[PDB]
Amino acid sequence: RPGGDTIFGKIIRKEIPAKIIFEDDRCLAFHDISPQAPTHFLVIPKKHISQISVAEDDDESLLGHLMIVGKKRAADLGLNKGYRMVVNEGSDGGQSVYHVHLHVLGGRQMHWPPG
Amino acid sequence: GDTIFGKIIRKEIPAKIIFEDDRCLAFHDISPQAPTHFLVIPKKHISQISVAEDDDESLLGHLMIVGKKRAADLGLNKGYRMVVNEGSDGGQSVYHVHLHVLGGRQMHWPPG
Ligand SMILES: [Cl-]
Repeated sequence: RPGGDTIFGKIIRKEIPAKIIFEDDRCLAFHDISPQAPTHFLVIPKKHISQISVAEDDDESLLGHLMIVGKKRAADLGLNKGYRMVVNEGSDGGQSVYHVHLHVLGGRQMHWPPG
Repeated sequence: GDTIFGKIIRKEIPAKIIFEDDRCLAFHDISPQAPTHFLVIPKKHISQISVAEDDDESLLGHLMIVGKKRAADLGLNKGYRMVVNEGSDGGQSVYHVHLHVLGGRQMHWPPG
């Protein structure tokens, strides 16, 4: 099945419910069920890429699209004071699901370091 | 409005440069928050991700591909975290778009 069988692949195919914000032919934005900020959503490609460390050179446009969609959805959600975008890679990055995802967090002051 | 990152791109002040191409520059952060902490920045002056244009999409992806390749070159085989900060709530320190790449330790949750 297209997208794979991680929870994110299932969400892409409407097999597991999610609170969807935005969808286009390349990606999907939906709210994180364990939010770490007052607003916390994910932008994922529909194409299955397990982790950023294995993304291909020709995935540049798609990865950039995640960020453009993230910033547009953040504006649509009224995050007018700003936000933080995060991609986790692997164990040290805290990556929970092996399907590439961009976190977008806002609605409060984010702190430094970023974890 | 120019920034300190513009000065770094122009080679007017030093930084520990890791990689360069025709459209971006990667260099170690002067205030590292992990054993490895570097930045990938576009040479184009985009002040913040919120004003990035649609035509900038593949350039932004290029920052991430460069970041992941440099992370591998720097031995971050256990993983890493990529961060883009926007505005005051995001903690953005310089108004020139920059991708942070942090690793060499366990990164924690929440991410700030
Ligand atoms: Cl910053």
